[PDB]
Amino acid sequence: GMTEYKLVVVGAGGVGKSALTIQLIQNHFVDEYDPTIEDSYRKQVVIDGETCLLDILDTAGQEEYSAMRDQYMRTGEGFLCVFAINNTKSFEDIHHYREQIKRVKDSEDVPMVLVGNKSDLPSRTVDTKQAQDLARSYGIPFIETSAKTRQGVDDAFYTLVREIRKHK
Ligand SMILES: C[C@H]1CNCCN1c1nccc(-c2noc3c2CCC[C@@]32CCCc3sc(N)c(C#N)c32)n1
Ligand SMILES: Nc1nc2c(ncn2[C@@H]2O[C@H](COP(=O)(O)OP(=O)(O)O)[C@@H](O)[C@H]2O)c(=O)[nH]1
Ligand SMILES: [Mg+2]
Repeated sequence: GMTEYKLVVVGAGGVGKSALTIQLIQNHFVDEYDPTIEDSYRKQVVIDGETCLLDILDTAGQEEYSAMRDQYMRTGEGFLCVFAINNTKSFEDIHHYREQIKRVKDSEDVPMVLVGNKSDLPSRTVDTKQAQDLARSYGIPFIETSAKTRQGVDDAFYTLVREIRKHK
């Protein structure tokens, strides 16, 4: 049967979670997507010769630490932790998302990728070295993406699938 992988995209508002997801789903850049919409989207893809079904939850909205939201996030098999390379605050929020994932999955070993998005923009405030070093601190891959140009988009999502496969 076709394996389904449940991927969750997290990160500060405005980093490009929706734009990255919609680039994977539609193969089109969106400059506008209601910031409040949290939804899931599926796509069949071939990864390492295997056709698999990705189910991508594009998160949104305010923090909610209910038992119900925790149980829902625990359905995620792997997480993309996204910041924007021109927004320091988004990078400094990554530890919060990482800690919430560790908490809800009750594991220090959750499939995860650190994603530095908006790599097409000239306004960089987060050095690549600092981001690489954070991914090294976590023991996870780091991928530089642009939802606008498609830079890194398959690399980010496919790497996460490969991390889930290895965790199994
Ligand atoms: C960086 C902080 C603190 N400073 C203010 C902004 N902020 C902020 N804003 C908005 C949202 C989130 C946030 N935090 O965790 C989460 C989010 C949204 C995605 C879901 C997730 C991560 C995956 C595991 C769990 S489990 C659970 N119940 C969650 C929730 N909700 C989460 N943090
Ligand atoms: N240039 C550029 N803009 C981007 C990129 N990704 C997202 N954006 C823009 O950043 C803003 C927020 O993107 P959005 O996907 O709504 O972020 P979300 O709140 O994380 O879902 C929008 O205007 C997007 O067009 C990217 O890689 N490059
Ligand atoms: Mg969004």
